Amino acid sequence: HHWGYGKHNGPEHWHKDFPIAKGERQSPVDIDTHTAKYDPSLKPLSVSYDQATSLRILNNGHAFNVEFDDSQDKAVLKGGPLDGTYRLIQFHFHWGSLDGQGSEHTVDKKKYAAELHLVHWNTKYGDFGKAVQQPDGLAVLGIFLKVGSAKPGLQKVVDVLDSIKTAGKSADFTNFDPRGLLPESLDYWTYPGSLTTPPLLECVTWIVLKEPISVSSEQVLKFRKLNFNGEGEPEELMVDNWRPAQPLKNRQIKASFK
Ligand code: NA
Ligand SMILES: [Zn+2]
Repeated sequence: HHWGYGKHNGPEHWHKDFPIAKGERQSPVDIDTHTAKYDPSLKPLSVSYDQATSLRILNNGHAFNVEFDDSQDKAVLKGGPLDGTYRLIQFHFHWGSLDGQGSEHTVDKKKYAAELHLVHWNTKYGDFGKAVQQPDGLAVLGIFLKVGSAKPGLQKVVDVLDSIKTAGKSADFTNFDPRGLLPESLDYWTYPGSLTTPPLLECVTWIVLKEPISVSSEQVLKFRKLNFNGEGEPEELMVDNWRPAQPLKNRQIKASFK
């Protein structure tokens, strides 16, 4: 694709091809913890990932996605601010060239080393492509990563990255359990927003968990060895694939906790 994260095609340029970049409900945002409203009517999240079927891991030239079979209700998210059942389709990460940046959301302007996004679509719309056209079509669970102790359940992902180093490469990736990526607590903030890459559509209920997971310096190092380019093209390392925080405008971030 033409868009990317460089000097000449990065996020400050995206509005020329995708004018919704300057819309009213863009993501990510900074979560101001003292302005977020505790909402006692928000229900706990329900994460049902015991029957998840992972299929494939793909380098798509802007991140790597782990893709799941979403042809039945096997890995679903319900409850929280959601109405209805949302099926998991893929997860991916955003990360930095250094440990002090890489997350898309920030918490009181604090950046984390990386951010995991688990993407799910509302089954009332029948397929993902239809879901992205609706204001309640997607729910994305956002999880921050800080660098400290290794996360054992991430290691299977980092070990296959060698096989998808360049854009367009894919590998079989079966029997991966995404429960190994969740923090202990499911307390969260939620707001209405958008996809953070083109097409930047405003169809996302974001659910960002308060508790980060920790990963080791060696694990995040391995993300930084991937490439934005295709095989046999000049090497450009896949780092800093995050969009900066956007204006909150007329939105209220709600918290499930006090
Ligand atoms: Na994608
Ligand atoms: Zn993302």
